[PDB]
Amino acid sequence: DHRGMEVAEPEVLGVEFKNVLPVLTAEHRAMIQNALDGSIIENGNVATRD
Amino acid sequence: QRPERIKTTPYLEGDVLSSDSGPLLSVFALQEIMQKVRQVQADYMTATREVDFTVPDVQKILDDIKALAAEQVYKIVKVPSISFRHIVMQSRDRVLRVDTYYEEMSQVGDVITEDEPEKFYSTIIKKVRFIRGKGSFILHDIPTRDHRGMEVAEPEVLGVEFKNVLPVLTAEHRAMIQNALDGSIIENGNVATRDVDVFIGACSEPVYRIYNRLQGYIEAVQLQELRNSIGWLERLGHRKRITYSQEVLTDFRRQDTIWVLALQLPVNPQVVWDVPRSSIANLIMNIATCLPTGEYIAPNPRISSITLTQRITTTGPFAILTGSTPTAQQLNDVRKIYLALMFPGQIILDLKIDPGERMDPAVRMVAGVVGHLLFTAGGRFTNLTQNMARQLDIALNDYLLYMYNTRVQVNYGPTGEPLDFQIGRNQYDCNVFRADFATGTGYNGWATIDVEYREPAPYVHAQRYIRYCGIDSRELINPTTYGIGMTYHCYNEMLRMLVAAGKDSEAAYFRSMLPFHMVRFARINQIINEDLHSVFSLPDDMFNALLPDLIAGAHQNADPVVLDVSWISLWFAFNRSFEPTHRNEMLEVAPLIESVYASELSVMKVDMRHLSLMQRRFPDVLIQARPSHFWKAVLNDSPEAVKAVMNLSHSHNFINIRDMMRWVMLPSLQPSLKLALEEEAWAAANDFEDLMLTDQVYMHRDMLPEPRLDDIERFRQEGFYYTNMLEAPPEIDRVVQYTYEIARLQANMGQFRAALRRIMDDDDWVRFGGVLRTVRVKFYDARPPDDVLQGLPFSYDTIKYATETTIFYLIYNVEFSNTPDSLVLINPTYTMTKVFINKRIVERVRVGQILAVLNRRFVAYKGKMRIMDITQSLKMGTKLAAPTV
Repeated sequence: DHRGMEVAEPEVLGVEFKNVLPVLTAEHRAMIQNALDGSIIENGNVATRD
Repeated sequence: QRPERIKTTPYLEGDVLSSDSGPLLSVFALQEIMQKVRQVQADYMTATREVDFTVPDVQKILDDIKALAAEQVYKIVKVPSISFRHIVMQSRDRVLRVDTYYEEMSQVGDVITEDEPEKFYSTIIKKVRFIRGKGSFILHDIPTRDHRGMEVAEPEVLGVEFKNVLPVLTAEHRAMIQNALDGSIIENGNVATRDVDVFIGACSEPVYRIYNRLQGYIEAVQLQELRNSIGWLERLGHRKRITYSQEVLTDFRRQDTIWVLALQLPVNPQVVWDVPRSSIANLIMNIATCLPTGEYIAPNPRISSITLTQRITTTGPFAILTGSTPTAQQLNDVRKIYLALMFPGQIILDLKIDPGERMDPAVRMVAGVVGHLLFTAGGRFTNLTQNMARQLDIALNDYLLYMYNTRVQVNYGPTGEPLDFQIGRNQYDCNVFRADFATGTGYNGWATIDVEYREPAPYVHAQRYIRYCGIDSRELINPTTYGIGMTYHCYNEMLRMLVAAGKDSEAAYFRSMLPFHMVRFARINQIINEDLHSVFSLPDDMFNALLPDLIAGAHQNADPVVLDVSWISLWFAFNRSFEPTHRNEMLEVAPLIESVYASELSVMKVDMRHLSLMQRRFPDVLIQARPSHFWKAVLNDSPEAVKAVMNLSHSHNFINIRDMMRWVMLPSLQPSLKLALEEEAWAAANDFEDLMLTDQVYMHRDMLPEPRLDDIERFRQEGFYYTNMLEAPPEIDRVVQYTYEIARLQANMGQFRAALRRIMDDDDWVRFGGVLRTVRVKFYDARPPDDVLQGLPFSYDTIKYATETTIFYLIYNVEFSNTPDSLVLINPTYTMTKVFINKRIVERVRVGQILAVLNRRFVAYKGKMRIMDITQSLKMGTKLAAPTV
């Protein structure tokens, strides 16, 4: 959760980039850290389910 | 003892076969639902979270709910809490008074952090219950004394502790404190027969608000609010037909006793029926507290057999089915049927297809005829699923066509549905016995009005009166027709087509059982709408839509529990009656259970309705706040017996975030003493300085005061002290406003420590607001440690923004052997963190205004007054002398 909306974890994305995060600089570390709070989970519907 | 339980003719007298009870079927119904999900989850490849379906002890829960009605939210003391302490300094004309409530409030909850929102939610809920627990007393039998003819109050019951400032006074000051101490007189104390002692005390403000509301509850809730509760219980005993005593209740209050009543008897049933996914938990509670203890009864053995001389005897048609016995499994399925008839729409049935059994084919064919005149698939409710209505027609379709006598003619129709022909000589149309759930054509309720409405019920939400097969329960004491003409419509058409189908010997067996069969349904109608009438029954706006949602196949929040019976259990359920003998053991303590459990839910809902607004008021501390976090924070500080009622059907694992939020928004409450006291704790906790946790924490570089002392006695009388407690916030200029998001972005790039240095070198301020901080108060006499001096509002681990922040009070201690320029150093000591609170916690007050704090008014019952409790006397079976007009 983040500010009252569900956000998917970075493991459920199809990208593995844990080997990239140690080498990033300061202006680039917060860029990916802010970008992971934009993967908002929508509560859709299929055949009156959730 | 009942006129409907008088047998004169020997027709309704058979053998006692079995017996059920209240708490036997309730554990059995819970065992059978959870055995269905553990069967099919272990037969197919499922994928879900591992949850165990254990059956609890339903009897042990009700003995804990009834034990909850014996507690006391209030308490009785003689002396109130102290609420004000003093600290004597090196001076002898000025001291400083410390409010002990704001000292104690700091050490209640955990340290508030910005990472864990579940601990913050539990922090507020422990500080709120601390206010209710500290401000609920009655002040029975306070001590007094006499002075100048007056009766002044004792210095013990005053909320001031000042016994340490006595020896540091002069002779001109001990008289003024003593004369002001003897001014706290008792109002009109010289008259006798008062029954109350009233004076002027002193206490903190949030503790005083709870004291006035608890006294204000005893101000009004008295005999008339007791007379309404027992007056309502007569309208429930009049419907359930209990037996009263000869003894009555007079409304004579003794002059010495004071009654305290914490519960109200008309329970608002919308509180109970709003718990999310509790449509199975309320059924089990309904059986475990209202179902009578009965015993089945077989029909008379002379019904199916007539003996003429000695060997000339008449043979019954179903002789092999009468000479059978139920096994261990096929007797539980009889209890599954009679649990689906007493609760009409709530429990429906199915077929239980298994290949382990091996029966005659004639058992199935006779179980379609019995099922078509025992159950009900009418237009108002149903006892069976839309599948078993189909499988009970192919059973009847194979019965009418399998003719073992000479064949009667049969004209099939154009379609291919079952029960579509015109059997017999007179050509009875057999199409009407196919099921049709909009009119109910094959089963009971065909031409019968089976649910009616009468005079208004005691419980306001369940007004209906169930009438199986058109038999009002008054027909057993004041009948309508003769012995022969006891007939309803669905049974009457089954007999006039079994004659047409050539089976005129099987029509004779069902015609002679018809006065027995209707008397069974007169007993069931006496148990449904007269004994099973509680809060846990289904309200009308849920019951009237149970059928057309099953047809349309929509999502419903009261899905019927689907049990499953065998094939031969249709026949064994035909030959029983369930004649009740004793009523339930806790039928008389039933309204007190349902008024405690529905009242603690009102404490749970209000405690969530205030915590749910905590995110929008401070969105920087509750960043990771999911609305299940404050669900756990109220359920942990809740009575353990109430939580066991909500989770009988294991509903605490299948509940999502748009269901536990909709229950919070639903308006329904039950007023009690705890709810009327918890609400005034929350109304006095919206300031958030009564919780001692703030957000306006400034930061300013400042020097410790190093005063030059020239006269030891003159400097001692000043009472010099330093503190970082700001008496007023700074100006609107000369301050910068950092937030949480700005101070964390600058700390990632390393530009934050170079930004605080420029503002501190400019001799300005900086506010770290936005987040909340737990604050403590400390007192020191020597030099404090450097972690208290140089404590910053932020810290590292890439920053920690909600660091715990203390307030200190440095009291300077000197002596005669000090140099006049002793404690002047070469490099100063810098203190940074300053906190504004807008609450007069510690103020330096002189001796002349010590007793200027008594401004609250207390009353006190005398020693001859008594405090009894009458909430345990809300039992059902008691009559009062002058009833309610």
